[PDB]
Amino acid sequence: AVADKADNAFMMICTALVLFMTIPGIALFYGGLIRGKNVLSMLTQVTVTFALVCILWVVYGYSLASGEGNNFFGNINWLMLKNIELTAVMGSIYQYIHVAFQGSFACITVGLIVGALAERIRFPAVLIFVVVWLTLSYIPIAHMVWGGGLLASHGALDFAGGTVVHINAAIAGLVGAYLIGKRVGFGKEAFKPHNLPMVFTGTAILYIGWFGFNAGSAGTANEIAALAFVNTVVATAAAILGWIFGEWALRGLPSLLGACSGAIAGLVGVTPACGYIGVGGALIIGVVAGLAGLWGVTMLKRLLRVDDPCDVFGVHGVCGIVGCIMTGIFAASSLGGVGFAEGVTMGHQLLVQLESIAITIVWSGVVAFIGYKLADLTVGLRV
Amino acid sequence: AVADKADNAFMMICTALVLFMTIPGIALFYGGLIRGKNVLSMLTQVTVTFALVCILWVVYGYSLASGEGNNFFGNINWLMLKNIELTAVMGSIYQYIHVAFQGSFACITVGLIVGALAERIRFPAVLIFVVVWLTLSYIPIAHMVWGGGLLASHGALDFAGGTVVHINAAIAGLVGAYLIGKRVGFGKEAFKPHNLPMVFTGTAILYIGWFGFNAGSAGTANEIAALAFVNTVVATAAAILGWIFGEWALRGLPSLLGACSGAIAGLVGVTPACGYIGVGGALIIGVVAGLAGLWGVTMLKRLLRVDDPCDVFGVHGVCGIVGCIMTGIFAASSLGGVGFAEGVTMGHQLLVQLESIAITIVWSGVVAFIGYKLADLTVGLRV
Amino acid sequence: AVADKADNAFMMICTALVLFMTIPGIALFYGGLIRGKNVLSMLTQVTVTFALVCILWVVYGYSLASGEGNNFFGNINWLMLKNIELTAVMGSIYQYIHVAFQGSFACITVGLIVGALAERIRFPAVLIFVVVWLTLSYIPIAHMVWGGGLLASHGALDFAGGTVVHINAAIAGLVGAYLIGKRVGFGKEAFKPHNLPMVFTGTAILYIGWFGFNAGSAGTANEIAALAFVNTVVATAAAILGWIFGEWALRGLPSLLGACSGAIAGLVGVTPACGYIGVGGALIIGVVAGLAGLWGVTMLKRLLRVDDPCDVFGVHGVCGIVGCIMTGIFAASSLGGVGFAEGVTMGHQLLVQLESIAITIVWSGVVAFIGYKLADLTVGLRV
Repeated sequence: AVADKADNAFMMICTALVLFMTIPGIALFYGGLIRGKNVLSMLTQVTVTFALVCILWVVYGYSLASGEGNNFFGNINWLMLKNIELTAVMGSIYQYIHVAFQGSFACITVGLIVGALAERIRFPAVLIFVVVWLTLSYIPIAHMVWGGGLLASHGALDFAGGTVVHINAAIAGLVGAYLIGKRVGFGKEAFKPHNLPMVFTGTAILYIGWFGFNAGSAGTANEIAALAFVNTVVATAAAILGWIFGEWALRGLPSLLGACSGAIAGLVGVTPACGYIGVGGALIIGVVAGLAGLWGVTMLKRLLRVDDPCDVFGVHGVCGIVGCIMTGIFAASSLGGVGFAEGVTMGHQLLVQLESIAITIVWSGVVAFIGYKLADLTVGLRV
Repeated sequence: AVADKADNAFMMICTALVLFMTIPGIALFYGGLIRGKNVLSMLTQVTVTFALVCILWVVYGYSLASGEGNNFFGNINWLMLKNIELTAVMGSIYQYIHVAFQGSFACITVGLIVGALAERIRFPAVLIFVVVWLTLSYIPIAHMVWGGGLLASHGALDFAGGTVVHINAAIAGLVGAYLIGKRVGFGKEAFKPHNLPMVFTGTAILYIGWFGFNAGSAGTANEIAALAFVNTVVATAAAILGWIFGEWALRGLPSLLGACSGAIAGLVGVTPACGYIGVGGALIIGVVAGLAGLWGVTMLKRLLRVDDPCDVFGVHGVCGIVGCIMTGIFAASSLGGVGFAEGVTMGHQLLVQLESIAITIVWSGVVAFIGYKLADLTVGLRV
Repeated sequence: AVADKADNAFMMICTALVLFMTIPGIALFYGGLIRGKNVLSMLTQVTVTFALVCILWVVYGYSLASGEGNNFFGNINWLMLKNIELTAVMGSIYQYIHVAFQGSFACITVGLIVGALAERIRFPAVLIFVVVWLTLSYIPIAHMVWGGGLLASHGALDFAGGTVVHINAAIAGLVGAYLIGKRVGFGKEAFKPHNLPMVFTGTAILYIGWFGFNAGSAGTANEIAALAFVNTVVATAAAILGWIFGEWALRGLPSLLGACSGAIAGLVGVTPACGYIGVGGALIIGVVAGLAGLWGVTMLKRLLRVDDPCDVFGVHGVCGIVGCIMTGIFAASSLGGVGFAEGVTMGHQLLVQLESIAITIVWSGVVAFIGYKLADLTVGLRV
């Protein structure tokens, strides 16, 4: 087709915003959650795995994720972007922009995992994990949801990655936390308050970059991007208030960490729904995502019993799940949503949402397990 | 009408930039000005009130600020954005983008106040204040200036919010500082130098986001946005140099805080003028705003006698006032400006500018007072 | 001509991104490399010289850099932007946007120098240096490369400033480090690890802003901007891995500083090549730039023998040189590049690249020397 310069402009900036989410967004976020002694190692691992993902994406990730193929993966006709004319158009933008935008999603997904596990995993081991998990979990899932694969064929609703990014990463991260133990030093049982401003800063950057993430998923600076933008604002705000409210009634006082976690919970929750729901649905998904996130990290604390950066997966996993399910409800026009596909009823959509969640959790869990084992058996996992 | 995708793209990014100003811009700015013990509380309050404002804005703020009504407020036909088709166009962009862009302005305005007072006001009290002040001061004033209200009917020139945002917030903030006392610990009489890099970082983020703030106010990626962009660069630079020069001749040495305050002074000063003046006028308003800001904080120091985050209101108020008045002068074509409205002479424009300033100061001062009293009488103000 | 709003939108945001690179990008970058005692002074100098450059740019920098004239400089027909209608179009955007975009390049270039030397040079002395060097080195070189000057007439390939920005600044910076000594306190021989997160944050911001820097140099949100965007991602990633690999085999372990330096090396390296090469060429230039950068700082360490912010010039200079030369190779279509100009062979292009490098190094070195001497003779250099 023909590229619309406005969309090209919008999508390259949105891509920049998404990249901003990982570098330095996620890094600053986790930087404030981990003990100073491991921050440098974590930043190094986030930076290098980010670089690794960028390369793997252009080499074959894009071709296998977005190339046409079967229900689980594409092809290798676009290795190193071969056979893609610079003027090739995907949707209403130059395919090259589509490559970068999609590549940035792969980056933040990996960032979510590495940023949390970096401190407990050997450097070479994380590299092996990234290669395996990106290649066998992210790419297939990305293809299944956005590459016209399985989940897409079933009509799974996931505007910006509730499954591909959040649930996908949350599971890979939780398995990592399960397989790799971590020694909590004395006095380091709770997140250091003095470092919370960095968590806030990371949260803020993720929030800002998330607009490129959510609105950019419209693929064009149109009314759907506008809707996604507004829902992102509302859902995030709603989740902050919801989490803070739940925390207020649960602890008698709100906390900075709670407010930030709430922001993330709403961002994760609205991710799959932003372009399919109305502002009213965004507010509701936001409040629920915030309360669900609080519930989620509270449960993780019962297991870990200590503040751990991996608590982040509790928010991404739970809110990712909540948002994905809620999308199946609020996508309805009766609720101000965009509507379901042909012959689709809310009941059927919910089931498809559950299937997507189910498949993502299992697929990512298995691939991650394999990834961690391969790393362990080769160079050794735990530091 | 029909939405121009280029403008949609421009305005959603500008909205992201403005949101960036509050989260984390203003938070980092104040974070570096307040004692470490209250930073966490301040960040929490900024985050939650930001969330609160985002919600109140979509629920009724937008409808009452931009809906058509009388000279002080709009209507409630757009509660929760009801009756607004996704494809509805406002100007040359989708109305939904207009909602978010305008909502982000409400957010930074509230951020300016809360970021400075957070450390001295009870959490629940700030929430009550925000609701009251946003609803009764920001919304009406926004409607009066940008919603076709009173000030707009009189031809008040305020491109991006010299009154709606800066003077409005400056007054609400100063009243707060007047009503709510603060105990200055020993050794905490001056801003901690070690924390100045965060003030610089906050300033930098405000500066960058300010381009979306000023240029985005053009409502379109046109020559007016270009002008506003260039004037923002120039006025900011001019104010930095002006403040630094004034500080150099007043103290024998420039300071980081002075350079940052200068940047803000120029940003505030050019805010109402950016799209109506020439680059020459921007440079002049910048130098004057910088010197006026220095004068302003110097006077506040004579009253407070101690470094206080509320000194920020001195810059916003004074430079806001200076910029608003200067707009009435440099908008003239003889001075390279865009020109005055029909039958308008510089003398008449100045008077209208003064009236807008006068009305904003009194309206905001009264509403803020009421807001603080209501909060005090209900849950208690001072921590 | 007629302005394309999409391009106007793209270019104003790209300009914002480039400005973001200096404020706070470069400031945070250097902030983490210099001892806390001089950070405040450095931030102040970066902020003020940034302001100074913004002003000098609008006053005469733009007219002399982009105005039509001879092979070394333009004219003064655009002083203070006089004679430039607001609706004047340059390329496909409003000239005013072109002014700001180009002005932001001048800002980051000066930022690269001041951020590194600030701690060792007197405040008034840096101001004098900036005026002299910006006026006599940056402007002429900018005119020579982008103002249709000498290097442009010879067909020098430099998409975003390998010479104008990086080599230009690297030389001016190295001369400064050569002329101005610095006392290294005991225990301050190596960069403080505790401050590395700020270097990472600065690097991240430079990286994100660099997209506006590289892609924006296309002057339009077209396929060339898309290519530049993708190459920036790839080259940066490749350089991170290359540097990290070289560091791993050279020291047995990667470091955060190495990963960040690698990012910069790739960004600098691809700068002149991004819009002329293929993704394959970007990856190769990236790996080479990363290894070359490591080699470069390693050599500087042999001379300085201590960690010094000026080591940054080693990366910009070397990678700038490497990227400029490599552009002459990978611009070839056989290599997936865009192709050489008329009657141009790779061999001839390489020579022209070398000439541009040669001329830039000498021109900047001489002007900087003069600048530092004038400053020294007038107010004194070293603090």
